Amino acid sequence: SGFRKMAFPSGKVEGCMVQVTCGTTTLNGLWLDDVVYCPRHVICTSEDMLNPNYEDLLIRKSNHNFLVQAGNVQLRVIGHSMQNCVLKLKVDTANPKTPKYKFVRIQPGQTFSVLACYNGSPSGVYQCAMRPNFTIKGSFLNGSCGSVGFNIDYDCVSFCYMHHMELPTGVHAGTDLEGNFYGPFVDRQTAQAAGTDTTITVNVLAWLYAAVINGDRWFLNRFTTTLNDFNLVAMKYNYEPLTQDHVDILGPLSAQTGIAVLDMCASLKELLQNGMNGRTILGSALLEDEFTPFDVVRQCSGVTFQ
Amino acid sequence: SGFRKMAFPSGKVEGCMVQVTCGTTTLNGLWLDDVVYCPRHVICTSEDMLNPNYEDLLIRKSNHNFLVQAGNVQLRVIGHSMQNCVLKLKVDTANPKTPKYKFVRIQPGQTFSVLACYNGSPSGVYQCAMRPNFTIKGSFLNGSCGSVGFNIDYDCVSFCYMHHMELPTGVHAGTDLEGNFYGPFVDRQTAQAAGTDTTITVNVLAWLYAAVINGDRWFLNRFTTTLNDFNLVAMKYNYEPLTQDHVDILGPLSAQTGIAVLDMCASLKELLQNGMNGRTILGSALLEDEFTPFDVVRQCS
Ligand SMILES: Cn1nc(-c2ccc(Cl)cc2)cc1N
Ligand SMILES: [Cl-]
Ligand code: NA
Repeated sequence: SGFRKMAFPSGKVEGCMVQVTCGTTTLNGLWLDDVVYCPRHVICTSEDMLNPNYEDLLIRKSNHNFLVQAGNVQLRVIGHSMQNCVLKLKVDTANPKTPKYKFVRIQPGQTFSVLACYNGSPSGVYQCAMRPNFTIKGSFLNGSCGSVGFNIDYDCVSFCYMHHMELPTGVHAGTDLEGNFYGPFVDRQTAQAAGTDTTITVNVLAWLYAAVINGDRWFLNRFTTTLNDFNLVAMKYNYEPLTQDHVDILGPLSAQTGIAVLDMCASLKELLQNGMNGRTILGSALLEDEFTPFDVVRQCSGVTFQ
Repeated sequence: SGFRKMAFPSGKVEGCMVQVTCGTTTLNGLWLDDVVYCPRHVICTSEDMLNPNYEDLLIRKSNHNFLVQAGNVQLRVIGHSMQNCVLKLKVDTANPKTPKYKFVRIQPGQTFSVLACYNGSPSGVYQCAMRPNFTIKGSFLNGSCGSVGFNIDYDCVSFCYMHHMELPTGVHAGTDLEGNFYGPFVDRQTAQAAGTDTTITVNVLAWLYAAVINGDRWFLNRFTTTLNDFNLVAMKYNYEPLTQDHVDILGPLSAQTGIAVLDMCASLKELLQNGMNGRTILGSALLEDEFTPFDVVRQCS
């Protein structure tokens, strides 16, 4: 029994984290086979960052300007190039700890584990959702750029996030590992803001199923509803639309608990319209939306990784 | 910026997890140097749930009754001994991945990470606190026994918890790595029930200091309190007493924020009285008690 916000075991990614220095700037890199990946903004001074020309800044650098430390060992940079907003540093040695891995770009609503790192050294691991507004509500201090986000699918690490910056509201923005930003953001010091965010409806539902599975059942009711009626309610409360695919994805949870997705939707309708009336669900007084359907099944079935 | 329930990176513990089988029972073991640690109830049969005599069950076992699998590899058991409620299986290979480590018994309110595992393989990592009633609010399925809790301090892993059982209320009980149970619990299936649980007041206060550090001040007020008046109020909300030790421990965070500890206590008293009135604090609509003073300083710097 029990239900916790849970990250993937982070060992396979810890073995890939290195320190990357360029001039006065230190941040983290991801060392896989013989390439170290990191944010291309590592090459900027504070004035460069105001309006960088990255290709120009880069051609003036050469390999020896990139100091890469793996633990206490130096790696030799033998090539450098950019792909979108990530720098790729070719090094003279493949990472003997390279896991089975893929670069995957995730969808808003999907969750992943962040391995927060400082000076190449892993400091903490936590679970994030990619918000509908393409930010993440991370926890990062200066030095954390280049920390990565990932999922594990059997024994394959799917890397999905590299940290690049913090926005003025204190939420975080970054790229996939091919350096495409999530969201309408750019790597430069200019005025940027998170858009208004919404709540991830299918995840809230998954979490209600998790609550039922763990014995927390007070919010269930005799009613059911339709997608169209419920989606009207979601719109009014700044919830994402629920699609048939979401209903399909929640299928197993509906068969297992005896609460149909639209039966649950009627519980959620009532919760949005009336609140919790002093009660909690799985220990929370607000509706949690950072567990996917897959997260809830995984944790309530005990799947493992090697 | 940001504030998250964050766990320690788990890789140093992952390379210590093994599967231990005795009879028809499989659970997890922790392999450090040439010893595998696991709950002694792995030797119980369905008859031995209620009043097992562990010394009598163990003397009947030989080394080869214990199967220990590390990844794909069988380890050879060359010795066994019991210490309190843990079994220590001596094996013929020292773990090459053994980290720097120590065994530390923690006090209620302390936090630690748990590497949940099944069949010797890690499932997930999350953050827990030792509740005042010596249980933990974990996430454990059948087959999770022998999963461990830990902190990591400058590459040294301090193992503080081994998972033994789930109580009827859904909360969890276990031992330190010397095999002594936290709280009044025993490894028998006889009805036992956790003390009424209470909120970890010193941690809530730390977390309110984290909220101020991250830019949030709406819940402060112009008042202060004596320590005794605070405790008189807070125990009516099932809050643990705040001690002068706790007041001292909050000294650094008070200094950093400029809010005296007893002034923060006054803000907490009002919050218990008023609720949050539809506001949130660090993204929560409840007061959070699973961050220690030390956690807050490490996460906020
Ligand atoms: C001088 N400077 N530069 C930044 C910045 C902005 C966006 C990105 Cl992606 C990376 C860094 C913040 C400050 N203070
Ligand atoms: Cl302690
Ligand atoms: Na219903």
